[PDB]
Amino acid sequence: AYTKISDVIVPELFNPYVINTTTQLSAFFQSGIAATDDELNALAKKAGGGSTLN
Amino acid sequence: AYTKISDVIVPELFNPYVINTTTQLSAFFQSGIAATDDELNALAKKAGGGSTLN
Repeated sequence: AYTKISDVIVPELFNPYVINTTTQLSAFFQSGIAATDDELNALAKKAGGGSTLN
Repeated sequence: AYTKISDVIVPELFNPYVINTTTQLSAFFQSGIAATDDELNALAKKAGGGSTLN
């Protein structure tokens, strides 16, 4: 009697993925530890092959 | 009284002469090598010392 929606095939859909982000915002900065200083930039380049420094 | 490169102490022209003549004269040699690694130079010449690098 009716074309009766119970019959015609019904498609589905999809859409492109999106990137979720798990979040705990991490700062705790600036603080210890911060503040580049010199001899630490002496360890930056060699030396600093283990295990010594002061 | 004299030219006195030691008594008026010219640091040039002396210490290198000492070390070289030391190497030639005393032996051993060889046996034992001459001119080992310079990581030892890092051992005496700073930095990296402390108790003896490998």
